Amino acid sequence: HVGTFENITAAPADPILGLADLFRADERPGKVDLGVGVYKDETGKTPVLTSVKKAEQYLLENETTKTYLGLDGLPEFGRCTQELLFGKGSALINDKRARTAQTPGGSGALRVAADFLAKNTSVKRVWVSNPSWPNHKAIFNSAGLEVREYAYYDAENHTLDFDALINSLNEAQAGDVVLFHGCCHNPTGADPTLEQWQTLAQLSVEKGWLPLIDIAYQGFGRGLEEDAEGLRAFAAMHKELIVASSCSKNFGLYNERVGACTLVAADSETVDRAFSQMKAAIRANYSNPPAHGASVVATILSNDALRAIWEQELTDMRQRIQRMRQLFVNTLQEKGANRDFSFIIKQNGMFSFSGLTKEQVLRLREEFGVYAVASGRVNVAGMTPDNMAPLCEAIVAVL
Amino acid sequence: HVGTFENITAAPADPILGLADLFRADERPGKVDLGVGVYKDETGKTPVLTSVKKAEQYLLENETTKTYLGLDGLPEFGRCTQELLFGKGSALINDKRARTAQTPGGSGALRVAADFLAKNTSVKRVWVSNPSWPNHKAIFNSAGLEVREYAYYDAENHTLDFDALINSLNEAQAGDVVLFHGCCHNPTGADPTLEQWQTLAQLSVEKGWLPLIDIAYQGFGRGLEEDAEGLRAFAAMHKELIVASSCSKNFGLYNERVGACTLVAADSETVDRAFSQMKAAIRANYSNPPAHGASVVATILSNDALRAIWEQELTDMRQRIQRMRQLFVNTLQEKGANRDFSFIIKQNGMFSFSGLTKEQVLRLREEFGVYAVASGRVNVAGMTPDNMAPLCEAIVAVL
Repeated sequence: HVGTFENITAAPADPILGLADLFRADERPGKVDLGVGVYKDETGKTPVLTSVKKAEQYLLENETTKTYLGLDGLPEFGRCTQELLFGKGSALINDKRARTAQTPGGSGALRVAADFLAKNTSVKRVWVSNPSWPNHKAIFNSAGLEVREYAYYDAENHTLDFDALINSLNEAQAGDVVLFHGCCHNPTGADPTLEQWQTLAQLSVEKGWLPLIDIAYQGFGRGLEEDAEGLRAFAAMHKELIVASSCSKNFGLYNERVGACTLVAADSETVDRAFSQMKAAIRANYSNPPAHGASVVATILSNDALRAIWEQELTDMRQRIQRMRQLFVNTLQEKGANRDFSFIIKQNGMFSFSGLTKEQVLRLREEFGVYAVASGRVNVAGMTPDNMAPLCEAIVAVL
Repeated sequence: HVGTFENITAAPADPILGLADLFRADERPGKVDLGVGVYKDETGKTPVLTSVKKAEQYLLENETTKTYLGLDGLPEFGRCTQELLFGKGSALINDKRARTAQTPGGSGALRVAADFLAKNTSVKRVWVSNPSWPNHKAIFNSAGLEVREYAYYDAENHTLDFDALINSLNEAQAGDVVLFHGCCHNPTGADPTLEQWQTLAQLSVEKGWLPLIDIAYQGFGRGLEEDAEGLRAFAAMHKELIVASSCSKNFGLYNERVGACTLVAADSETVDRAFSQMKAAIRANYSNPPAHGASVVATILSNDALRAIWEQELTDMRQRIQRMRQLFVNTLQEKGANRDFSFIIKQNGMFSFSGLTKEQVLRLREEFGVYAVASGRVNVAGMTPDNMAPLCEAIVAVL
């Protein structure tokens, strides 16, 4: 009997992982990694938030059991998530039109959403932005859903090409899913204005798309409430919505896998039937979600003083990111960049497309020890007042 | 446009949940819940282990980041898992034939296995015991794999009907997966002897089955090393294996979702190829596993003092269960049960089929506040010295 595994073809190697290895082995003292995928503070660390440490001590001191949570996780975490997303006092919440399952990260929410749709609806196609967040295609394809891309970013001119966006969406059919990033578009940082969100929401009602909002950076854009405006514009207009949310970045809980899939339907009965089937999708997967991270979030948000410490931490991160965005543009100019990079100050979150070609990216690594990903995506949280000048000199030298 | 969710049908009611509802609204003081799915101590609680609390204190003091780990999770947790399963000095480990991905529970492991097999192999069917763990079917079916049942338990006579077992497996084709519970068969508590494990392993090699060992109770049967005998008998004989393991029960870490999927192939290069595609299955699912629980486990297993504490805790749980099994049988006898329940003393782990009819189970609930599931499965960890007499009196009354 030949082995069942004997003829398996290896998955292609992950280029970013190979880059990370190369960086680790790089002995040049001037190296800088702009290709990283998480937040980093001014010292180049990704620390545990003090609010999180305090919450963890509280749990250490007060938790008396690890017995299984239900399929939908910690109820208080679901309530806190819904309040963050829709606002406390939302008619949506009051009308009991929303149900939330705590999931292993926003990624887990996306997969749960995909399995639920594939098994319980006629959805056959999910639309994502160009450029896309690479993991979306893998997740949706895995449930048998086709993924198509709509027009979004004008890379030559560094804008969200809104007219191209809405025209390209004419190809989306009633009952297709259309996925939008809630704020801090990953990887461009280019977000719809509120007026644009309202136009998209109206169009979605007219065409009959089911909107899916991926929101993993609430609070990194302009603020907690402002970053939810687009989601809330959709929520005001639609009978139905799916939200895949994450606390990986805004609570710095990446590896604890804390997020949620929220369903919204026309009425309480409908969301309840749908939610019963989403629970079935969970039962066939990882069964119930990991408690530690969600418990931390609930513990922070439920307590006035702790919540205050966390919101200041979040504000700190957002403002450091905005500072590096401004310092990057100003230093490029100072170093005599032969181009305008103002689009950087107009973009939200830690990621932007630098507009560098793959050849310039390669040159940046080999010659200058400045690491970005092949697409030219840079993480501005990889920048500091101390590494900014040489990094920008390098970029100018490559233009 | 009409809604995507409107025509969704409500999932069938979850009887277990409904029984838990009933139990909670039951205001009677003599209640006894034998239907629970977790360990309970002599006071009826499911405590956090002392070794776990100590480990969590240490992580609170020491952790400086929660940034993402790789798709396979924490390397040290993977190694500690492999040691537990295969033993120190395993030729298989020495030959670099195994790879382990940390997963959200044994459930996550089983789903990761299913997706990996469906996408990368010609496996069409997974064989499971009659009866088996309730969630197996949904998990494997979700990945597109047919689930078939093999003969296992003789309910009238309370035995593992081994001849029926091996004859029923003649129907399993080369390349099919055959799933065995590693120890403490859930829900019968009836396990193969070592000799029967060896016979099964030989048949498997001759027939060309791919064995999958589902092990969630290592340490609850006879002891850590003893409970691995069956898995190791398969390991000795096979070029290929899959193990889905769980720390939910032996570490009391249920809600932290800590388990693993381990692949074994003929050699290192082959398992590398296979494991790379397993990682791809993870990436399309929840992306990376939850750190807290696995970190706790690695912390405990890597420290001699802590490990000794945990082992004593595990021994205490195993022995409380064995003692309740013995007390149950002895108390039924002296309460004049019209039947022999001696089979209970021989069985491994917290579950057995009581052999009670659904009429008797209903009557136990309605008249006596004694709760079991419809199948008559009981969890002996729901029994205590203080509740044993009234419990056995009720059972006797319904016989």
